[PDB]
Amino acid sequence: YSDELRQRLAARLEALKENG
Repeated sequence: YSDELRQRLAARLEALKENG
């Protein structure tokens, strides 16, 4: 079971704030 996918979902959001 890979609970890494969801970490990728949130990670992009964080970079959106820094780069927005």
